[PDB]
Amino acid sequence: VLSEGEWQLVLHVWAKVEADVAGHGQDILIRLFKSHPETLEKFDRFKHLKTEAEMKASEDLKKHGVTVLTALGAILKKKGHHEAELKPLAQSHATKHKIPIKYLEFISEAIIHVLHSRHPGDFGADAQGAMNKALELFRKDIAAKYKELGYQG
Ligand code: HEM
Repeated sequence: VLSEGEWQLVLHVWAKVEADVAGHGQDILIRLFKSHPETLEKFDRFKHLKTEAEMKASEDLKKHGVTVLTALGAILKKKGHHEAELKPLAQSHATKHKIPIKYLEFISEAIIHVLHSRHPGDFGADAQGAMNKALELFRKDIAAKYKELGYQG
């Protein structure tokens, strides 16, 4: 359970993201695909992209980055009271998209790295630890839903 002070750190940096949701979503997905190429393979939509320049030039990738970060922002702003938002995401990522929990750890790492690059003055160690906790909570709660459905592994 995050404290109120931890949530403030999380949402203070997240407010900086929402000034350029699409740029962040590109940096995060590109980092994810470059660092963990098995993740790109999960997107039939993106698996034709073979270079970082091709990734940066894809408008469809940029659109999807906004979809992802809009859904994560709505979850973070619930401060843990996010059951309604996770149900559907867990269900589609477990049963339709077939995304292992481990790849949610990978995209969490990408999110933290991009927030540190773009917002260092609002993403010192205290905020980095709080955002790590918030993403852990996200993963823990998605993982319990995966387990229910037979996908925790
Ligand atoms: C912060 C973590 C994530 C969030 C908030 C998120 C959110 C979403 C949302 C809102 C959608 C569209 C609605 C739906 O299908 O449920 C979607 C689609 C999808 N996601 Fe995620 N996602 C996350 C992580 C991942 C990861 C790590 C992968 C793959 C490694 C992935 C793979 C997919 C795929 C394959 C689709 C369908 C894309 C398409 O072909 O249109 N997601 N995601």
